[PDB]
Amino acid sequence: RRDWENPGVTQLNRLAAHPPFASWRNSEEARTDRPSQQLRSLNGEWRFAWFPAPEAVPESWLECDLPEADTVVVPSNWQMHGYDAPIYTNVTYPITVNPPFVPTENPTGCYSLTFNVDESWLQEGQTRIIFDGVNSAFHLWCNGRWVGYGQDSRLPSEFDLSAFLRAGENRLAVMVLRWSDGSYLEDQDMWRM
Amino acid sequence: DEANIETHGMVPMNRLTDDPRWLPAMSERVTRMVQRDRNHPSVIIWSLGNESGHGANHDALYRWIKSVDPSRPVQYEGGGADTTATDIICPMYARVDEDQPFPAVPKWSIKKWLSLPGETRPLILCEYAHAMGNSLGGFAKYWQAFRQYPRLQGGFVWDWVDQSLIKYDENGNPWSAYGGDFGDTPNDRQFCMNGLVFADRTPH
Amino acid sequence: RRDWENPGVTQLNRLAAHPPFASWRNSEEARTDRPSQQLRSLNGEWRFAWFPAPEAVPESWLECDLPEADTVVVPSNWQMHGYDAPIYTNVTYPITVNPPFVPTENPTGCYSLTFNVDESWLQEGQTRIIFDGVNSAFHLWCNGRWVGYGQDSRLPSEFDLSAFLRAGENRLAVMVLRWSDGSYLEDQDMWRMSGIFRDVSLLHKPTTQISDFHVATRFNDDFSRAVLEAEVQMCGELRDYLRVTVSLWQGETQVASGTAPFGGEIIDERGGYADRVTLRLNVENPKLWSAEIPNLYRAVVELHTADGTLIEAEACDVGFREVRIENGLLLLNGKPLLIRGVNRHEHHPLHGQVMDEQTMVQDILLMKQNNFNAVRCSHYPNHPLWYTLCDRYGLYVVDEANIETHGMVPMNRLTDDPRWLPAMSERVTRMVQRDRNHPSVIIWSLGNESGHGANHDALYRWIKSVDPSRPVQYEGGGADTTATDIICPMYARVDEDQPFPAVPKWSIKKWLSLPGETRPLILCEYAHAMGNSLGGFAKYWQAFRQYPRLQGGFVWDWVDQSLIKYDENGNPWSAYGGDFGDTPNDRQFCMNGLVFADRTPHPALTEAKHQQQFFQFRLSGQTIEVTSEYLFRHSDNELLHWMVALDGKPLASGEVPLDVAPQGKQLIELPELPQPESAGQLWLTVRVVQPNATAWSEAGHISAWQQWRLAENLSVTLPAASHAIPHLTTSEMDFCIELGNKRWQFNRQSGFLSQMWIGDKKQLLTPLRDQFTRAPLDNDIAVSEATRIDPNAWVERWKAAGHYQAEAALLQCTADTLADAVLITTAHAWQHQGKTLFISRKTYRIDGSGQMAITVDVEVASDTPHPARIGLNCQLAQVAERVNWLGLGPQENYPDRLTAACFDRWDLPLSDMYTPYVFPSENGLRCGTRELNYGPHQWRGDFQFNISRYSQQQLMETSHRHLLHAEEGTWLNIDGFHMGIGGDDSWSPSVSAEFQLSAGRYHYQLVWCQK
Ligand SMILES: CC(C)S[C@@H]1O[C@H](CO)[C@H](O)[C@H](O)[C@H]1O
Ligand SMILES: CC(C)S[C@@H]1O[C@H](CO)[C@H](O)[C@H](O)[C@H]1O
Ligand SMILES: [Mg+2]
Ligand SMILES: [Mg+2]
Ligand SMILES: [Mg+2]
Ligand SMILES: [Mg+2]
Ligand SMILES: [Mg+2]
Ligand SMILES: [Mg+2]
Ligand SMILES: [Mg+2]
Ligand SMILES: [Mg+2]
Ligand code: NA
Ligand code: NA
Ligand code: NA
Ligand code: NA
Ligand code: NA
Ligand code: NA
Repeated sequence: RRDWENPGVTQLNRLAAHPPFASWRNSEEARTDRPSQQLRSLNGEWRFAWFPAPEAVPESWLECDLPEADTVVVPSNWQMHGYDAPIYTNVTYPITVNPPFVPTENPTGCYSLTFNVDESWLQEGQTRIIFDGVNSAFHLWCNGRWVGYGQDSRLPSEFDLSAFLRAGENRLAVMVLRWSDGSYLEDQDMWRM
Repeated sequence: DEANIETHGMVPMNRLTDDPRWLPAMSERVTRMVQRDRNHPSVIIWSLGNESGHGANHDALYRWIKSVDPSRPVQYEGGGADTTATDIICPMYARVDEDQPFPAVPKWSIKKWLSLPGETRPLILCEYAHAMGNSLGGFAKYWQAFRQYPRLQGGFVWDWVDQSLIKYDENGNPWSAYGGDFGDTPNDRQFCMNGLVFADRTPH
Repeated sequence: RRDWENPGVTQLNRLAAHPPFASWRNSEEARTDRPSQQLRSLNGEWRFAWFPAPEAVPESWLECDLPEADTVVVPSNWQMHGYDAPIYTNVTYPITVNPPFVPTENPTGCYSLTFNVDESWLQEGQTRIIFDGVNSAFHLWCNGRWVGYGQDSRLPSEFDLSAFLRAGENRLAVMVLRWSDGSYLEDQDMWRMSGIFRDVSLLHKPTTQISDFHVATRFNDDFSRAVLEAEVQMCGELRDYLRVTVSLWQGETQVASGTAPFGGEIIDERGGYADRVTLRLNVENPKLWSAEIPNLYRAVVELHTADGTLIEAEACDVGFREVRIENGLLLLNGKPLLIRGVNRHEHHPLHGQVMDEQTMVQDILLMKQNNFNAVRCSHYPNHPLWYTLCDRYGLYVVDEANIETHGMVPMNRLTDDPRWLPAMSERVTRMVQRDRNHPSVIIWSLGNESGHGANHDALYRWIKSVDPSRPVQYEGGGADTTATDIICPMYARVDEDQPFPAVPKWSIKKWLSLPGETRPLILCEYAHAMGNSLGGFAKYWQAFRQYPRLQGGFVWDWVDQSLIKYDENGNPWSAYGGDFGDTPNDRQFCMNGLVFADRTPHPALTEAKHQQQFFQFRLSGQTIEVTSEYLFRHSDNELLHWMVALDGKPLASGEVPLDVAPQGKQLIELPELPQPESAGQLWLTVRVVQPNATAWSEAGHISAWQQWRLAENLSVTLPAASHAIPHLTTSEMDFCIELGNKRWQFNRQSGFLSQMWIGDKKQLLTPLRDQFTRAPLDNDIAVSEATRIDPNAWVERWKAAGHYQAEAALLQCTADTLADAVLITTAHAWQHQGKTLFISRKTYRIDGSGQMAITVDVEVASDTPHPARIGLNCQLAQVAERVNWLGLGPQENYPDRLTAACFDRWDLPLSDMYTPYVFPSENGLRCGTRELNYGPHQWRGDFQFNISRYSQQQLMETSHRHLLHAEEGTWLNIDGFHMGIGGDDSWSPSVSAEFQLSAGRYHYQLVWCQK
């Protein structure tokens, strides 16, 4: 559906926004702002592959790692890893002004991660994923199944993965678009990454 | 705390912000920020975004926040720095004594701005003293005015740190790069370095 | 994708909203508002198939017609074709509340149409399809290719089909979902139906086109000068040779015209709109628009080239008027309005929610004829033609966004939620974009019964910012929130407060003066006209006229939402909630109108007409002072007719021309009042008559009336020497009286007049007995229910007290002979669970003249609920053609709803004495009657009465009027006193104290004699 060229679609299946949570299961920990066993970081080494347009991404990637991919640290801006150039423009948009469309050549970063989930997390309750910043829009898949979509590169996008994970290893697939209708609202005088 | 909404390159600047079809998208940028950050005491003022002109979408959103969170003023500089979508006169680069009477969106001397007919709001520059390179000349003139005039309550210098990026030479030595150094074009060259400090935090 | 369960997706590929377009290619056709060849109707016969859920729709349908489909007319509501049941639910959602999901079993209407498209429409320009109304959401395909999706059942959804059509035959496929996330914002109190219920059209526009236009009119201080400002926007390639001309016409006279190339003034640091232009036209001494005189001009907007070639033209009717709130008063053209309004849903008894011009005109005419000057679009934007009619006939309109979430708990659950902001914003913004050029719209409303949430505040400011020309109102959350410029409560009473927590409904007089309050107050709904209702209506009007800031209200509501059903024999009858097997439902709550579904008036309508009159009168001596409540016009189509009568007999009358300026006064001296020959009360009646026909009335229309008693000369003339003396015969069981050919029989064990004969003919089917109850009105029932009794309702109070079960117990039954008459004396008690409820003491005196004087003195225990009536009743053996009385009439009237009735001698056929309210109840009373004639009988006194073929017992046992059967004879209820009917609301006790029978002891007397 080209959700990234439609300002009427800024997200799909995204959870409501709310103040920082950690779901402590010990009140003392909450008092002192100690790390919470219920809030896990997925930061570190992920798999990534760069494509010139979303149309160039292979279906295979939904189910298995692309052997071509590289291993890189997340969080990161892919420009800083050399995959494409960062652009420094002040006022003038970096893409042609023709809202809400974007260029056909739209750099797409395919990120993926294989990670473990303990059954305890799945026997009871809700397991959600939190992406604190994704620039500029993206689709998310979990174990090959599509989960949702998000825009606004500067606020967290959260999705309920409860029904998508299984105990043990799991695989996330995140397709990140460089430009989207959200870019029309992101013309700050700064490097475009 | 400011909404991630900036449509500077549009012509005119409020093309999208005056368009109801863009109300939803804008609305999520403002509402999701308030829902996320409203319990932090350090946040004292909400901003509707930056350089996106003044459109009806701004008015709607300014009201939304006033309704949901009366505890903090709302400001917005677009459209002249003193529109109906701002509780604070918050110009960018208005001078101390010299007027710059641009049509539609003049930048009055800050001392004069406070007293235009019917005006009563406080004035805090959202951006002033553009610290690009060897700059900050006339800084003391702002400070003297801030101290003399009750309603001149200060401002936010533009800006903290140079947005220079590191590149490596043929010899592998690093060097500070700016607009156009990545093959990027068009680009705005050195305009990305306006800070009081170098990208590594050494002070200018 | 399931876009119908995602409030974040309210449409896909839908074009921007804009004012009504026709793409004329000739300016004169645009000026005259003639049919445009570029705007085609696709209404007529379509193909349709009903499915239980979208999942059952076969894919073949996208490409070809399903053979099982039927051919039906569009627009239509598929329920009105019998595919599924329409449901009548008031507050409770018709689907489980689980936002944003809808049931899986979701009735889906598959509509399709095979139609031709001319190559000329495709060779150049843009061809779009416009659906003015689709309930509640839909997907569109064209020639098997998907086009887009849309929600909001009350505004048009348009899609560009240029790239999907081919010259010749084409096929459209529309899959309409009964339920969608949109339904959560469509919980209005009305039948829940579905379908393509408003027009379907194809519009051809040039590639370079007018894409929007806004017209504003500002004035100098005394309205003697105006500036017409028309902002025009374009779509397409900008070219220096393009031009816009806006011309203004007053009939055939060109008043003004201006032309300019595109390119607006500088807006900000980035410039201005190169694709827009504003034309400014000066108008001297404009003819102003109001509901009083709806003067209109025509604005024509031409997009053309420099050389003069026209590209296209758009146009609208313009009314020069200013609406502002100042100093706490709503002003129109600088004068404070008095809104004589009504809420009007779009409803037809045969077509459901589909509207037609004929019906709209009929409504407007009846409205105007009944002295209404305003209408609230409860509770969604109306069919487009409605606005055009209001502009031209002259009605002030409140345009209201299609947002109602009454069923949520609490009411603002969705409106205070940011996630619902987008969906709500579209309902408001798209309405304003469509209707902002209509002069008849004077106030915008944010919707209805959706609590008060931050989304309202956001949208209130949006509107204030885009269109400063009209106030914004909204009742939710307590009627006086930060989202409304007008205090606009629903069912707040005149003097009585109802202090509900959080959202109290203060007396309207008190509300105005609460600490810090300064706004005007106009009720968005009041005087709920459900069944026999409108009691206390004059109390509102008296307050409106006395308090400047009380600026009127919108009665609830115009027309009963009954639907037609056919019985076994194919005969039609009026159905309400539950009548389609819909459950749960809200039964008769869908019928609250001043008129029946077919436009015939209910009696209440006349009370509204009289209290909403535009002339007030006072009497002093032979001086009648007429005051005009018009703000703008002189009384140039009015004469005053006066007539003086003695107890119904005309003595004199005359006519005087009315010449009163707006807000002025006129004194008329009546000529010397020749005495009169006879005892009796003289009565003066005046009527305002319009000699000339108008766009909304025929010559001779009566627009106002008033009465006064003049002198009275009490009869001091002692009767005469009775020709004879009646004889009394006593027996163990009875007291019989004989006089000439007449006989009266009193049963000694019951203590009532059980029979009366004229010659050998019995006149009674049931004895004459006291009656203290009435077949409960809708207002008496209120929300009480069988499966859930409301103990506070009047009907339940009376039931519980034993009023409908109490049986008469004899205390005394004696007979005495006097010199020229026989006197029967009786006493009875009515008791229940050993308590004495009522005691009735009577005397019957039968004299040589054959007149039977009945005296009745009743005691009502102070602790029993005040009774519905204190009267007598009986079933007469005969049936007669007419009913003739000297009392108030001619129509039905009750104590708290009798201002419109006039004291005179009325004569109607018996059936007119029965009011066919769909849900039967006590009805047809006439009060203030001094003489009643039926067949050979005459009753004299000062009483209220009803007479019909239906016993109260029947009326109370019967749910629908079509199931009533004439009983033998005629049931006559003659009351000394009758309780008010109430109506401030119909879900709580609403009869004012002053109309309750709480005096404890009552006396009344009547004379029954033969004619
Ligand atoms: C250069 C002006 C027209 S825009 C000016 O440019 C600056 C460059 O650092 C900053 O981005 C300012 O916020 C902006 O107002
Ligand atoms: C019955 C009340 C609690 S709600 C009451 O119901 C009416 C029934 O006609 C109307 O719909 C009013 O708008 C609504 O307030
Ligand atoms: Mg999008
Ligand atoms: Mg632990
Ligand atoms: Mg496994
Ligand atoms: Mg900028
Ligand atoms: Mg350059
Ligand atoms: Mg939806
Ligand atoms: Mg309701
Ligand atoms: Mg029910
Ligand atoms: Na100061
Ligand atoms: Na800069
Ligand atoms: Na008034
Ligand atoms: Na109703
Ligand atoms: Na006249
Ligand atoms: Na009944």
